[PDB]
Amino acid sequence: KVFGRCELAAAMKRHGLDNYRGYSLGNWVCAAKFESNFNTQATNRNTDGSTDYGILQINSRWWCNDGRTPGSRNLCNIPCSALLSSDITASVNCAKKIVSDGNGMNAWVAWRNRCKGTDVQAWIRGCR
Ligand SMILES: C[C@@H](O)CN1CCN(CC(=O)O)CCN(CC(=O)O)CCN(CC(=O)O)CC1
Ligand SMILES: C[C@@H](O)CN1CCN(CC(=O)O)CCN(CC(=O)O)CCN(CC(=O)O)CC1
Ligand SMILES: [Gd]
Repeated sequence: KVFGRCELAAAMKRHGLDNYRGYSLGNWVCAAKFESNFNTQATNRNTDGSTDYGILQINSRWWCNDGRTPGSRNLCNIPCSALLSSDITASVNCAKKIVSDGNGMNAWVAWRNRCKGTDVQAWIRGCR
């Protein structure tokens, strides 16, 4: 599924991302835009053999099982394919674990480089 900006903002709000560990909703919408282009089906392979999955590009190295990242962890206890779902529940629940791990949203390279220190409110401006 390719989300609209306000559609995704509303879904992320409903699942409790707005102000989660102090990150306003616009941070999450900005991260999703540059990580996946709001596309739940986005996959990107990393040089180490791990893959990033879904709207927030969650890494199979630590967070999910794709059966092809040897000696990887599955800390969200999900098949990586569940992160490609039109329903962002799994992605959101797993993202809550990552952002909680001490590094906050710096885990998302696109957030660090393209969202951090910007007017992130702009990403939810106009949405009901
Ligand atoms: C509502 C319109 O803005 C939709 N838009 C109309 C054309 N726009 C005009 C403009 O953006 O001022 C120029 C192209 N636009 C640049 C950009 O948005 O960054 C990219 C495509 N957009 C992406 C988006 O807007 O979500 C969809 C089409
Ligand atoms: C052409 C316009 O799109 C100009 N735009 C500024 C005004 N936009 C308007 C809008 O997106 O409706 C609001 C904020 N915008 C939300 C979004 O893009 O999803 C994020 C910043 N954008 C990133 C981009 O557009 O790729 C920078 C350029
Ligand atoms: Gd924009």
